[PDB]
Amino acid sequence: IVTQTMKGLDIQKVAGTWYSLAMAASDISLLDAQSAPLRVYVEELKPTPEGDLEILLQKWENGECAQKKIIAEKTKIPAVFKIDALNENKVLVLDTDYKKYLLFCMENSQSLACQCLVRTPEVDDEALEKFDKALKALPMHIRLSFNPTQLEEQCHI
Amino acid sequence: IVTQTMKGLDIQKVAGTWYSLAMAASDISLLDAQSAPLRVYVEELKPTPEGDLEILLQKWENGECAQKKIIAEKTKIPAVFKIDALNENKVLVLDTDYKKYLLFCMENSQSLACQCLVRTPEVDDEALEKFDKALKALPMHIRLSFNPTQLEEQCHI
Ligand SMILES: CCCCCCCCCCCCOS(=O)(=O)O
Ligand SMILES: CCCCCCCCCCCCOS(=O)(=O)O
Repeated sequence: IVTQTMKGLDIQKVAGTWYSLAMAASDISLLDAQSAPLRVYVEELKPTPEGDLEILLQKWENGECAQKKIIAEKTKIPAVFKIDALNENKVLVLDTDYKKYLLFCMENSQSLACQCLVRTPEVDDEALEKFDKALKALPMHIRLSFNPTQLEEQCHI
Repeated sequence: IVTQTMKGLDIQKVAGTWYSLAMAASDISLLDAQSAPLRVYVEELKPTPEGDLEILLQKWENGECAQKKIIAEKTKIPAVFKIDALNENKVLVLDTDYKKYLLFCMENSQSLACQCLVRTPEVDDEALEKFDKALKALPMHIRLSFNPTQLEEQCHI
């Protein structure tokens, strides 16, 4: 569904701390519940030398904030990764400047969620504008955004 | 907080069937849960001859879809009503053309939710555009929108 990918992505340069400033999804149920399936809070990106992407995130599960470690494997397209789990869901990097923001989407094989990641716990209106522009023609039906207090809390409490 | 109100509103002309096509709120928790406090689905508006506004709506409460009947009392401002309940929360009519869409907000005394109401169970992109433009500088952190199937179901299941 997503036909915006970043050209010339250097995955080594997305390494490090990120904050999930905003998220949106195609179906309300994907982000609705506190333990909704795609309601995940990115902590850190850890590219491997081989160009795979290790992802640390938090997820509300079974009544508490849980730590998760995800491996997204590289594909022939630099901006597209495949998560090794049941149905191989794709991670697509739409746009980044490495030092401030990164926009990405995840999709199955039809559900879709996207996020605006930022480097610091601040509301970046410019990054949010790029996020909303990118989402403009994607079929989203839920959108969440977080304040600086929430961004410094586990699972954005 | 809301400083957009409709000039020349004729409340008699908003009477009848409406659909809650989209909703947004200042705090995620106001719309997050299925039984969230401001997650309400408008059914019908029934102005009184005296210019008060009877509101029929559905709300998820105690595990099921419940019917509610609300009276919003008129004030000296044609576009502003006061709901007779605990803390007198204000209903503000931002914009309408009567025959297609109506944009309104509800606020306490600081929480805020707004909706885009439409006359028919169809996605009205133009009405949604006006909704988003109106919300642009309001401090919203959650937004939901519904599809035509959902609009024809109780509590938008
Ligand atoms: C540039 C990449 C940005 C991060 C990609 C995030 C992928 C998250 C997938 C979580 C799936 C659900 O997570 S799970 O732990 O519950 O299974
Ligand atoms: C032009 C006016 C548009 C409709 C106004 C809707 C006001 C809804 C307030 C519900 C409060 C919560 O509802 S309650 O039944 O749980 O108490």
